[PDB]
Amino acid sequence: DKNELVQKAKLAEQAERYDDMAACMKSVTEQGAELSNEERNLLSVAYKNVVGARRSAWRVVSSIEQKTAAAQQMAREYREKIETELRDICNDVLSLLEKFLIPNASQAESKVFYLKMKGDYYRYLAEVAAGDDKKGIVDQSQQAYQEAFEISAAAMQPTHPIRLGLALNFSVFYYEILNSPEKACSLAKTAFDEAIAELDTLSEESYKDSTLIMQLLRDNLTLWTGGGGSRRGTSPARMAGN
Amino acid sequence: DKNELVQKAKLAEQAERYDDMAACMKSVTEQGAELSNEERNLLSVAYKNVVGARRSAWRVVSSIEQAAAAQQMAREYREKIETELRDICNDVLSLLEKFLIPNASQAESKVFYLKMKGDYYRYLAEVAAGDDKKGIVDQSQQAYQEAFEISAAAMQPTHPIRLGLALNFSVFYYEILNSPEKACSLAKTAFDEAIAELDTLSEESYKDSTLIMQLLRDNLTLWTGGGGSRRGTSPARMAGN
Repeated sequence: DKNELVQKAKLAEQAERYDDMAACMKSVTEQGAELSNEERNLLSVAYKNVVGARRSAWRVVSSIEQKTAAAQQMAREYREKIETELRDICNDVLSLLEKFLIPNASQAESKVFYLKMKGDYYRYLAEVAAGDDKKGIVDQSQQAYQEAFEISAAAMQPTHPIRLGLALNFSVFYYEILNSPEKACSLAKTAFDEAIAELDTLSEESYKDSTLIMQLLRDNLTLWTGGGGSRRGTSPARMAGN
Repeated sequence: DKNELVQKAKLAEQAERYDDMAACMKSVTEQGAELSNEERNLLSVAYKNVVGARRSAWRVVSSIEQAAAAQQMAREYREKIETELRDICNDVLSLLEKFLIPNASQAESKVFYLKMKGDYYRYLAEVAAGDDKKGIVDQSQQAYQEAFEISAAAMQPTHPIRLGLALNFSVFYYEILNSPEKACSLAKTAFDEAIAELDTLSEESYKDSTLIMQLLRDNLTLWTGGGGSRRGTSPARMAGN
């Protein structure tokens, strides 16, 4: 039952049992009905955490590998184990998006959300890919983001958390996947300035959500222009509402 | 190979892959050789994190658990978490009974493992409710008492293991036995006996000891003075690398 799986997913989120949360939301998605905003946020949070554990572990192990021979081999083989899990996680999400979520999305908002998610999961694949395979992955990420960006540019107000979150993540893709920092800065700054210029369209209910992401844009711009900071930000999993 | 497993465990720790770390250290223990201090720390860290994820989730789900369908889902989720928690504790306790306690050739390692036995039965006592609770609590207390007597006879009051034992035994009295006076007494004595010999320590020994002495002091403050925060129990890595 759908309502039950959603309730179990919420409970799992509170317990920080993100594998359980992801299993619940994958089952919900596979029933083939369109997700509510709340259910999208549950799916997004679940997979962000499940993939994030591997992304974190990957950066640590990759760094250790580079720091150093038999030690270097162990670090390599452990990295590869983590990579296999990471690819499997990304493939699950991408399949859900291709098979169910994107083709059945009856609203532009949800379609943008999912096209952005497709860009994100291909981008996480691009973080670890090499050789002929990487080119294909990078092109998939870019195509998904570009389609999301065009739909959002005509459907959504500049203050819309999804539009902001997409701008943030697409900017990061330019910066670190394409190694295009000027383009990354231009995209982020444009999105920030358009939101400022159309603050009249930012509902009171959306203020907290939208301004959080405006802050992430600013902080990435501070980092990228030499004003300091920690690791660049990407979008929260829960961009708008509950 | 033991050296390889240990190197994999250290890598896992860096990655925060605690299931991997615990699998490595379980395999090491099962080869039947005594652990080094470093290996004990790896074992202890691995299982602290593996069980800890369940202890936190259990407290959240229990709290939420205070409509029929909703109540049942919460209960059944709690029970699933409890089953994982018991399975984790049973693995640890089995390793302790089969390999670590009977092979421990020094007082420090013997106390470390008897404390760990007390700890994992204590984690069982946090969730147990029925005929088996009495059994579980008695096992925790007996393991702690034996650790306490050995460490009182054989180890210096500044020893991070002796201090960590005092901390955890104090918490056992406070929250498992509902004996705050005794919990207080135990912690305060351990703190005071360590204060008297702090001048004797190296810089690195001072750091380790004072970290646990701070946890003792914080629990004493919390318990006598009041406060909302969660009491401290011992770090998994008490002394050294």
